[PDB]
Amino acid sequence: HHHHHHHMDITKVDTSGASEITARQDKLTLQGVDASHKLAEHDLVRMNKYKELITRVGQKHGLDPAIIAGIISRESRAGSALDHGWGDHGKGFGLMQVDKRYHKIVGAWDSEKHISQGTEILIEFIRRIQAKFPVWPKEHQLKGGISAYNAGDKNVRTYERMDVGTTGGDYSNDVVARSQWFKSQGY
Ligand SMILES: [Cl-]
Repeated sequence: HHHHHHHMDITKVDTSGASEITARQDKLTLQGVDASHKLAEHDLVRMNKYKELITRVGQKHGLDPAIIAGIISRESRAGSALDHGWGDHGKGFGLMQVDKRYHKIVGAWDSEKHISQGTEILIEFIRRIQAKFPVWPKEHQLKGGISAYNAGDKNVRTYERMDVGTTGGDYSNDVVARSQWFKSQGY
């Protein structure tokens, strides 16, 4: 079960950005990729507090820090959406919303240890999609892995419609677009 995500490049992944449902969280009139970019921008000042940690975690895991930032923006609005680190049902923990029912949580909610745990979980989902669909373009495997972070690898059943069944019907599309935006902010 070797890992092999070292060729993946977030800049090559196609995206249609946020759905209307997702855009409404900031009452945006923007749509799609534009909306994702604005959602990300709204989280930038908070994200920048964590940028040094996010960068270190990405480097330590061979993953683009911008992807980690995209996940954090989507999962927790860089902490703004959380109550002492917890999601609304006390199950999701931390900037990346690790599910305490699936994992033994580690670190404070805003810690490097936490960000490493969420990042490892994402990296494992990427590995699984590479295993499940070994002939796919790596861009599609990366996008599918991101979708699986929200919906599980079991939700990735076909090449088409990957974000069907994800929260908002747009999880990987939105995360990819936010990640690209953070990359252009120097993540
Ligand atoms: Cl929750």
